[PDB]
Amino acid sequence: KNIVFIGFMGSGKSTLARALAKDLDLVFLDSDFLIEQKFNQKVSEIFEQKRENFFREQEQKMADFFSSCEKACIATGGGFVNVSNLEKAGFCIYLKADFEYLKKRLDKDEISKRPLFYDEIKAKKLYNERLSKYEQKANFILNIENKNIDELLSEIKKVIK
Amino acid sequence: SLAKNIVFIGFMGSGKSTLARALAKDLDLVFLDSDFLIEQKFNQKVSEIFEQKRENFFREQEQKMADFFSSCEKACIATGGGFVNVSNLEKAGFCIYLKADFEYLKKRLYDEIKAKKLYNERLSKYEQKANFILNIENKNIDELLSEIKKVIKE
Repeated sequence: KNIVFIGFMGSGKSTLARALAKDLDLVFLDSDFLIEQKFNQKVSEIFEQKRENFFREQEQKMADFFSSCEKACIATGGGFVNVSNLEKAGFCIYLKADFEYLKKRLDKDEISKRPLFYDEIKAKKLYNERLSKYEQKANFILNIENKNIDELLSEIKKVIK
Repeated sequence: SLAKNIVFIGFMGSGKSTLARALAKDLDLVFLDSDFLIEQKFNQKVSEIFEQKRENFFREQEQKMADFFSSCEKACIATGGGFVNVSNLEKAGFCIYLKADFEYLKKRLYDEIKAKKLYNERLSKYEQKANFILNIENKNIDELLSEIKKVIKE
């Protein structure tokens, strides 16, 4: 029984999962951080060297891991939604916002994943391809626009009861 | 019963994080580090958590980590020096004690008098909770990995 946060870059998944973990006194896991720790390399470096498929295989390894662990609050990378058995990882919360809202911000934990000023054209295309997956795999969809962390935690806590 | 994980225990400086990480990469397993997980949850370094919240709070957090490790599988886990103080450590997995003399560890990484006293007090715990005692002195990473893989039959 874990709480899993999914969504695109800029959606504040790590920040929110960490706050909920501290608030509920649960373990905070971040798939990207666990991959970085395992290889002693930043996500950007892993992608730059081993390429796409290798990273996705490692995300699937984390998804398998999340499918059997318990009592965790888990943050996942933008492309994690593509793993094969995401529903087994726990109650999935999709942190949702429009592309224009997400593109103007970044979370501190995302600095190591890609360039600060990523290609917007390519990112929008990727965003549009992933919406259906985020929507379909979510157990709860939470629009995050113009909401502070306290507001988000309150909504989630309410949904959890 | 034991969770199907490998858990490295021992004093600070015994190379638990390094060896757990190398074994995880070698066997393509998940690498967990109790100190790093506690640091991530609080967005603070272990030293800061100890300074502000004090020892008991930190040990409580190590206990939550031990409980979590007992629930998961196929992980290679590094633990802090004081993690042996948790209850039900055996449930976290197959425990490997990275053993070395205090005088050997001190040449790797404050108050040596107090440190040796703490080292002496923990030895019996490391030894009693170990499923496998691995003497790390004078061994490089490849040698330690080979020795562990023979033990777990990889």
